[PDB]
Order: sequence, then C-alpha cells, then structure tokens
Amino acid sequence: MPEEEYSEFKELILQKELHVVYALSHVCGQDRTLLASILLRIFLHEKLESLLLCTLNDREISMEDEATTLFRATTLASTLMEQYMKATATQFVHHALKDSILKIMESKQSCELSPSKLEKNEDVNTNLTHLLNILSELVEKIFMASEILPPTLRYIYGCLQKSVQHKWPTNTTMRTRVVSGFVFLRLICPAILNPRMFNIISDSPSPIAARTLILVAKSVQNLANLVEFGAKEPYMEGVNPFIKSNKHRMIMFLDELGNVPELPDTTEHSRTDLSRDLAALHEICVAHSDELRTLSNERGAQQHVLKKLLAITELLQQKQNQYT
Repeated sequence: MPEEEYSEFKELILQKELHVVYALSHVCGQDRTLLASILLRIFLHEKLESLLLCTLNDREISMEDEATTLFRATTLASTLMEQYMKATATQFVHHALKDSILKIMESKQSCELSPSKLEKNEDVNTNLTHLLNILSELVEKIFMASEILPPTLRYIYGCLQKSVQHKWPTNTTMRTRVVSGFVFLRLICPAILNPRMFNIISDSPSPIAARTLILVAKSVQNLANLVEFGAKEPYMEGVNPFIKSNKHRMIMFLDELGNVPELPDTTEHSRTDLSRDLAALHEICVAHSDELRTLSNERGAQQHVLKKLLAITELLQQKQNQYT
C-alpha cells in the first residue's frame, strides 16, 4: 500500500519504550536475522538507529547476572550490532586490516607454531619471529584506525560503557571489555578469519595464508580479551610476551573508542519510500498474530501498545485484501 497507509503502524514501532520491538523479538525465534534486517532499515531511515541499538544493548546489560558472559549469546541486540557495524564500519575495517591481509595472502613465509605440523623441515623460532612481526604491524594499524570508526558507532560504544559502569560499579574492567566484545569478537576477528565478508579478498587463501589468518585472529582475540595463552594452548605460549607488552595499548584503544558523549547523527534527509520494509514487518506481525495476541494478554506497560499493535495489524490486513 502507499507509505502513508502505514504511518499509524510506524509511529507505534518507533516509540521509545520499544514494546513492539520486544514482542517481535520474542515471537521471532530462529528468524532473528530477517527481523534484524527490517528493523535496522526502518530505524536507519528515521535516524533512530541509536535509539534502537542503545536501548536493546542496555536491556541486555540489565538482564545479565554474570558480567563474564555479557553479550556472548546470540540475541537480537548482538545481531543488530553486527549488521549495523557491517553496514557502517567498512572503512575502519579496510584501514585496519586490508594491507596486512593482502600481504599475508601473498606471503610464502609460514607462521606455523605446531611442531608436528612442520612435517618437512622448517623452524618454529623463525615462524614465531615472523608471526610476531605480522602482529606488531597489524595491531598498530588497528589501534591507529580509531578515528576512522564512525562517530555514531563510537557513541553507541560510549553508551555501552556508561551502561556497564552503572550495572557493575566496583568492576573497573567492564568498560573496556564490553567494547572489545563488539569491535573484536564480532567485527575484526571474524574479518581476519574470513576476509571475503568485507571483500578484502576475492580468492580463497593458500594453505599457508589460511593458517596464518587463523593464528593471527587467535592472537588478536587473546590480546582483545587481555589474557595470555595458558598451558592448555602449549604452542601459543610464544605469543605471550607480545600480549603482555601490548595489553596497555589495547586498554587505551578500547577505552577511548567510546569517547563520543553526544549523538552526532547528521545526515540531513533520507526519505526514500519506506512502505516496502513497513510491509515486511507487518507480514511478521500477521504471521505471528497468534503469539502476539497471547503476549498482549499480559498486564503491564507493554499491554497498551500491543493491543494497539494487533488492532493496527488487522486494519492494514483489511485495507490490503479489500474489494476495489
């Protein structure tokens, strides 16, 4: 239908309490991916991507009863963050990673640290010095790419930081850890493991390049978590000096990544027709009318909106298949 016909449904969805978004995330179990895509396009269109992401992130933080597991599970929140970073952080990812990865793709020099995988005669020591050289150059490129990360994403990171400080006030470690979990575990380290998904690379890595990518991503992830490899990871121990000496640089990077206090937001005016995505979301409400009606029967602050939602869903279904 014409975009205007969805304007009632849309003002419900964009409300600050996000009760419709919460109900939708509930009824959509597996198909988080689809819901995330539609919601992000809608909220992006309206310049309300921060309202969506910041609110969902704070909700996850509030529900977490163990700070060590924060954001580890696959949620709508984490899925939205991944899609959002994918859409906006490409220049950061290229600035951070492209040159290092293209060198690795072209390199004939092994970083193999497992002696048993040496098979036909090379030297782990030589392989370690090389890996440590790769790591130094890379980590410098990542840290100095800080300013390239878009302001809005940095603002969203700053909001994560204020949120975990409030939740765990005597834990002085969370404000860097919560940022690491997005920019490394869910952005940089996946990109090193599969450089194709940010189109850094076009062809599958050679075996030596493939191994180096794995060992580089492993090393970076441990530095990102500010932890040395232990005795259960015996061959990775040679990277421990690198991690130890670089832990403070990692902390400085993660801390300052969120140092955008105010919402930037400026993009002027993006109003292409949105009714296509509004129709997609309406289909979801219709597909789950049964569930949402069950959720609407619960008293509480969400109840007003949800009864309103089912109403709107039925009316748009009237206007749809009406005789004309």
